Amino acid sequence: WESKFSKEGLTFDDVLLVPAKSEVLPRDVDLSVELTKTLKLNIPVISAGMDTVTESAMAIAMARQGGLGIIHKNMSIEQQAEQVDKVKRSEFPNSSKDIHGRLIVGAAVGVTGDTMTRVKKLVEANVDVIVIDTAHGHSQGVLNTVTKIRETYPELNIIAGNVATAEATRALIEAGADVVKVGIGPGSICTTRVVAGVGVPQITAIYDCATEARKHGKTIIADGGIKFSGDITKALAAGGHAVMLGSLLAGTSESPGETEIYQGRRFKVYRGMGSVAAMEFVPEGIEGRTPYKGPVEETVYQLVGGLRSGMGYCGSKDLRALREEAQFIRMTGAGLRESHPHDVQITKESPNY
Amino acid sequence: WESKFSKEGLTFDDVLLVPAKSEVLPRDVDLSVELTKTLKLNIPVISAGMDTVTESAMAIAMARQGGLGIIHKNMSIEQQAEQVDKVKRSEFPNSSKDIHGRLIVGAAVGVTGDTMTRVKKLVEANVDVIVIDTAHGHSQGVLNTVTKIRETYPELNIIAGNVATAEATRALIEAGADVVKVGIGPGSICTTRVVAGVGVPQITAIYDCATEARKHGKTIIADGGIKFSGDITKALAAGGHAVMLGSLLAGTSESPGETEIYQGRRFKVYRGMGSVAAMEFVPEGIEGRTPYKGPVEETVYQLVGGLRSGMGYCGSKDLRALREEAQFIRMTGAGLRESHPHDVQITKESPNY
Amino acid sequence: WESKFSKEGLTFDDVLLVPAKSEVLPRDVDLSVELTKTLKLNIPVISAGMDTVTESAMAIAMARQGGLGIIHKNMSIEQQAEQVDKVKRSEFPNSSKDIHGRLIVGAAVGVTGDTMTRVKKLVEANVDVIVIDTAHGHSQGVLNTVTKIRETYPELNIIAGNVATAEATRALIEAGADVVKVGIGPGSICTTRVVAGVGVPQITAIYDCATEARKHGKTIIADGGIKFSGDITKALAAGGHAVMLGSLLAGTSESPGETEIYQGRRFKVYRGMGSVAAMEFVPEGIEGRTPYKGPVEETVYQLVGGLRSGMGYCGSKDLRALREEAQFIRMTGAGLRESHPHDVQITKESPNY
Amino acid sequence: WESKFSKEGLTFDDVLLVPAKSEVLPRDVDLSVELTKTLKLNIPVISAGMDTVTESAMAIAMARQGGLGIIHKNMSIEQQAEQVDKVKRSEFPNSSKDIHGRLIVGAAVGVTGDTMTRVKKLVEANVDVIVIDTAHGHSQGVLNTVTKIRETYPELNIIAGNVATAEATRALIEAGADVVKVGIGPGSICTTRVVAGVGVPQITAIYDCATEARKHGKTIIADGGIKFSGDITKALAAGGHAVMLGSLLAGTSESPGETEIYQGRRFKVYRGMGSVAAMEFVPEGIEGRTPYKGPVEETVYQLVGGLRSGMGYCGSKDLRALREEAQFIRMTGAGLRESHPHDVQITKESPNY
Repeated sequence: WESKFSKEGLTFDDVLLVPAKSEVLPRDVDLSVELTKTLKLNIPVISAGMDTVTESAMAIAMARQGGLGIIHKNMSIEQQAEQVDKVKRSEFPNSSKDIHGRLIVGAAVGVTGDTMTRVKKLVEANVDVIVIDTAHGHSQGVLNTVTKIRETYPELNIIAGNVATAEATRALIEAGADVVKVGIGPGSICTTRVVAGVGVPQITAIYDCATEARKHGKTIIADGGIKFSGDITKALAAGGHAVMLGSLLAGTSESPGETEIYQGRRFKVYRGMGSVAAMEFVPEGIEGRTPYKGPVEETVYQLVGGLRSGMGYCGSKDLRALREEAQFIRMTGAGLRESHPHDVQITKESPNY
Repeated sequence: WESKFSKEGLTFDDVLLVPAKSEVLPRDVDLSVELTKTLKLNIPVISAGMDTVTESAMAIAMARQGGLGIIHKNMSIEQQAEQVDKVKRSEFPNSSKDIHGRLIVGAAVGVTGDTMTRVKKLVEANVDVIVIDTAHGHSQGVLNTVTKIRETYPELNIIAGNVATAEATRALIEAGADVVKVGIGPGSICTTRVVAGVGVPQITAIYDCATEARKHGKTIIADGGIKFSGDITKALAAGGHAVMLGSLLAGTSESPGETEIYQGRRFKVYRGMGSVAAMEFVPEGIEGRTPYKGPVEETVYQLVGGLRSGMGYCGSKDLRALREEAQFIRMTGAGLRESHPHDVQITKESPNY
Repeated sequence: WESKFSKEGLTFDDVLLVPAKSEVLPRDVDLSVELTKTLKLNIPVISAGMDTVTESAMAIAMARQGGLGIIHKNMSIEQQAEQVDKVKRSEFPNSSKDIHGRLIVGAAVGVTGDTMTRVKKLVEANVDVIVIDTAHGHSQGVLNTVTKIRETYPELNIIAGNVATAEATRALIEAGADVVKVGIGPGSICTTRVVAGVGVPQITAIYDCATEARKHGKTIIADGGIKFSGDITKALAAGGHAVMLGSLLAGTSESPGETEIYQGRRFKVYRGMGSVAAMEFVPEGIEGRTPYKGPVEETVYQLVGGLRSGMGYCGSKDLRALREEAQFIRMTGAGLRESHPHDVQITKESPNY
Repeated sequence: WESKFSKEGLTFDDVLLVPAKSEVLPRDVDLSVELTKTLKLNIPVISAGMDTVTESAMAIAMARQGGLGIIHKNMSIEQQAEQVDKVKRSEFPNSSKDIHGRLIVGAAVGVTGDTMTRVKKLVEANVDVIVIDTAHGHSQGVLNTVTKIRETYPELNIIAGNVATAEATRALIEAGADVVKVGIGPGSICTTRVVAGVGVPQITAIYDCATEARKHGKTIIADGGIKFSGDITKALAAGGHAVMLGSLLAGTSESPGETEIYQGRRFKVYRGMGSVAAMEFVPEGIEGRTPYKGPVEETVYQLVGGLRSGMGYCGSKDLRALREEAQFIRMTGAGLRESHPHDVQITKESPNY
């Protein structure tokens, strides 16, 4: 009862990274990360397991750039296994590949009667990682599913989430998860925080969960709330090993969403998997759209470029240095307004702003 | 003189609930609450004693859903007794009923020369609870009226308010109140905070008053400031036993307000009982309108659904667990902006957002 | 060097007054205040010494209501003496009058070669109080003028300002001031804070200066930043004995400003005495207008009504109880947004909001 | 890992300067500053080394007013040497001049293969100061260039930057810099903070770097984020010896930018040297424009006037008193809203607001 209000949470717009001594240019920093010893990325960027972000074209484009795509689960078992199989069979100097030289891929599952059959067919399609993808990962049903998957497939890479506390992170890892996916409500189209009243500001969520994961030698995926390339530097410096992106990739050519025309501008639909449209209720997502942006490679190049620039300012030669050594400073809303362009009429913006 | 500035107050938008381990699904949590041992709700939701929110149709619809309606006092004694009598005589598996199987109902009274005659006629109409409904419950006139009612009717359920401090809560309970109604200025159409300069941010008000009420074994109604279903989770986790709603129910079919057409959209009027229109001055309310929303059952279903979702995230199997165990985290305005949808063009919203 | 950033300042919108036990109704509270033993108000409200707020009509209307008008100094010595003489000769149960039954009045002077001649003619016109009215009261020139006036006129009431610190308050009182006028930059049309970079948030300014003034048995006028009736409750609870108003009275019939028509609405001009227009530079005011509001009595009645309501909520039977006993609570921007009307379409406002 | 979030940063809009006892009128304060013993300004204002702010006309106008212009480096070595030579040969009672009675001037260089040849030609053109002008001054490449310049030219004035920490300030001074230029991301058209995630709110940056520079007997230039004359008082009171301005001077006659017409108003272009347009990428600037403002002397006169007014309020007889003695108070967003004009319709603004 007395402790009810002591905790304080920060998100991306509350903080800046403090520059430090640099000896490594942005172009020479190392962006590789091992989520597990058999799940290695050359850039710390994952496309979300959402029906408006990732099917095989997005998963192929992401692995060719050294990242990872998660095939969404809003499709039949047989359809999802075929999508994984198309990525595995695809035929890019930064490409992330398995021991057989095939592009890496992941696939989402839920906690339903079907889960173990879905996992079996995805493993037979040589998926590199399963994502146990739920609204509330800190739940007995989720812990039971992690355990049953880990028992059936002792070497299978498992990402489980979503969570936002040290205690939940601990519980998923004790059940057998390799990677904990962090974020409760920060998503661009998510309304969890408003309709349920629940969540943790994302920089605090990442930091608290990464602090726990490090005790177990496991890794974090920072899922949600990222709006700019600098938010990637921030998410990783807070402890994340890799980021997961939805809205920043939903407008790209390889995303599966419907196109919409409005005021002569092309958009693609972007919607929550908690929206009335995706689950088909008391919804925890809404439906929106984001401008058409062209090939995902051009968006990734700008996002990775901002990350490399941030690492050069922090003097981080690699992502371990960024996670372990980078320092934040807290800012007010006046700090935030100074950090964006201000007091000038803007005519032309940039790919990255 | 020195203590003048130390206290700090929080409201709904300052805080989020921290998720915890869940073993009970949203659909299986228990939403029942005893405001007194003879005043039991199956959902913790009360319609306000306002002439734009509650007469008998609203009171009937609320009790059929397991909640409670307070008949407003802007009508004759004989009119208010007839309204109570229509609810009692009304003829819904979650319905909240008295020992004779009749829907529960409440009725508001003020502190005037008439009060004891109004109370007598409402008791003869078998009202389940009286609400002593005043702007400043921490006043000698209010304490004297609580005492005279409690002396005349030793078993009558009494709600008294409004207050926002432990000391006021203590005083109303010492006079004989069963339930303390909390809120000074958070109402959608209230201007108390601006025209008088007075109030307490509502989450702090609820917490401080619930901390005192628990010492006396009494209950709190969180009255005002609720805009979304998640604010209900927050109000109850702060210590409230039940919420009281005005603006969220004023647009519903069963509300008594006038309809208004504007830009081809139907609204209903919503006004303070401190507005120049309702009292008929130096007013402490203004007049407004809110969109027509259809049957109150559909609004209650979405509000209760968000509460159940929040309880599943908090791992609360019932409202006692939510009040006693749920933890908050404080957020900045940047936290709040992350918690709402952001950085996407919204086309379609949801019943609950 | 190390102390440069420790101090924190609050203004009106940072705080609310905490309700307390009331035994005295708003209508029965006492609003009288002695600024000095020979300068007594029946309501704690002073019209500003500005060429868009106070000449004799405003000074007469204010004293008839129990307040005070300060005749501005943007006119000849002989003109200002005649204005004082018209108020003194004017011929209202709350009227504030001198020992000869004549309405009280004040008049502004600056620190120039002319000051002592201006003061002589105002005293010969039986002015009740001189206001030494400067941008920076904590200046050697101002202290020398206070001393020369106090030496020449041992019984003359002297208001001196403006200041915002305990040290400045101490210095003006040591020179011979009876009343210290507090406010550096909070004025509606003031730009001191932006063009000079200087100021103190007004609730902190009032509190710090009142804390010092009490040590000397002297009084404070809270000058500037008041937008609503509740800000008057706040200013006095922070330590002010009386408030000084500019923009809230500039639209009233008795103000001297020019009228302007815009979008079929009548306005009156309101401008700083630090604006290029009033001084005739590097200006510290701009020029604006405020809607025509009718007779000053109707505005004062609403402002005083909000003050009385706040005092009833605080349980303050008189202004000494409000200054000495009332407690504040700090709120965020979310607190402020809850305190105003919110989440309803407003059709009709009130005289006081 | 544990220290990641403790630091807090402030910028201009977070703070106000506390008025103090004044004996020196604004018109009589001393505005001179020695950046080095051979680099003396009569006003503490420097025009930025940007291709939309400073070539020879701006450098001449700034030195005639007692300030300094930095010739930008987006031009050939031979072009930049000619610009310096035009200022040196130019033929104003506050003019800042070298020992030979010639207007002072500076010139920017980068860290490239060409740098030492550029510096040689600028020194042969009798430049008064070199600015080693980089995005991240806390970098080995920058430290090596400072050392090579200082070794080749033992008496040459060197400004080096940009930085935002004590450690970076220390490193540049140990390499041989005389003056450290402070600012990482506060620029009107800068996007460093958003695309890289990095920076320090500018008042904190100035204070931390000035605290270190004082230990070495060196000076700070506060570069970026200044929007109003009062922000100059603030920057210098935080520890800066002089300010550097870009957007506030880009609209003036002497700036080199292109003119643009929009809605019958004349503008000049203002763009980052990190924008795609200026470097010719992953850009850290965007492109904008600012209204045409007339001769730079009229803008400087208003900026210097606001500084003098702030110094009179602080009781600072000279800039050393302002840097060493002036105190700040922290304000909320409500403080900031009170500090600007508010609650009045503005018709006419002022040159300085």
